[PDB]
Amino acid sequence: SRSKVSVAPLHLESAKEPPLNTYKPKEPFTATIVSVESLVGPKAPGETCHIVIDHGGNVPYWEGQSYGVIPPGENPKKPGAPQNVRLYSIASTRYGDNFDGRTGSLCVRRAVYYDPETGKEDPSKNGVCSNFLCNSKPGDKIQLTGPSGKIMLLPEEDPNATHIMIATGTGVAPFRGYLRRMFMEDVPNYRFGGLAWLFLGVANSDSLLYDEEFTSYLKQYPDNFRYDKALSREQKNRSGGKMYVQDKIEEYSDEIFKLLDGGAHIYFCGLKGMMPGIQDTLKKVAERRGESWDQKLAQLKKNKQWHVEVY
Ligand SMILES: Cc1cc2nc3c(=O)[nH]c(=O)nc-3n(C[C@H](O)[C@H](O)[C@H](O)COP(=O)(O)OP(=O)(O)OC[C@H]3O[C@@H](n4cnc5c(N)ncnc54)[C@H](O)[C@@H]3O)c2cc1C
Repeated sequence: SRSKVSVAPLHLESAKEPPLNTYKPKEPFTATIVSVESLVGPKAPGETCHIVIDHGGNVPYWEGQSYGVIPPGENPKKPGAPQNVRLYSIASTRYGDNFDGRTGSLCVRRAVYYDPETGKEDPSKNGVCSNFLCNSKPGDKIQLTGPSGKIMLLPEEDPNATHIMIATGTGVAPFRGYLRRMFMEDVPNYRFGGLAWLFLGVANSDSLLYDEEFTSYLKQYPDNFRYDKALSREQKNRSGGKMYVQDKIEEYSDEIFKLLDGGAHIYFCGLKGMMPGIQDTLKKVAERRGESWDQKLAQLKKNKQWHVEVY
């Protein structure tokens, strides 16, 4: 038959620039929720849900962009005004999880408030949008704006490029969309033959997102995909205790450096807190090799190989 899944409609490949701000906060598009499911097991430190939204083909986007969601209610402190937009990286390709160009998906972590001292939850302090999203049911309506963002657009000019993707938590979102486009979908004008390497840091095994899907690519494209995970509460003492994404990158430092020197693109997405550890690690690796990380970084920025979207 063939292994790549047919997608439609192919005219979504014809746009020359990505859509931007098609819908704005004062006049959002009203979309409809198709499904909401929890992505994590019982031991995860909090729920992360996968939400499929039907935009009916009216809010097209490119991989790596974000949708804005305006939760219902009035702005806590903007009397008579609407809630502010919250941005969520789109976790699906432009054809979406049903391969028909009508839906987009979000990967949303519930922001729950607990009294540090008493460990007591206080729902009045919970994050509004994230809980509204993971509480949704099929048929509920959502106000969408966007799409927004250009930083995380996938450079496709070289179908054989190297892409090293580093995520923590929900930062995996854009990468699920890149990888389906590279490996799962039958897109005639984009036939990937390079190397895609995904590093994913989470709390533990039960907190892994889309692991089954990424694991499958290992078995189908052993020569074009690599996947490494770091569980911060279930793995390895390196040069200090427990496992973070930086530790894994350290483990493969020579390869990574080699790839970066050859033109690889490198991407970071997820919680902003992941950045300092990573940068300390890269500096230390460079130093061991007798290189200046500062200079290398300036070069990667100049050549446009460095892509970061953290929040
Ligand atoms: C480009 C971009 C991409 C993003 N992509 C994703 C993504 O893919 N997935 C995702 O899950 N998130 C993503 N985010 C984050 C997302 O936009 C929201 O910031 C996040 O979901 C929390 O919004 P919320 O409305 O739930 O919380 P808000 O209601 O905005 O509250 C923010 C925080 O304040 C805490 N808080 C609220 N009130 C109080 C109080 N009174 N006292 C103490 N603490 C309080 C809340 O519990 C919460 O943690 C992204 C952000 C950006 C900028």
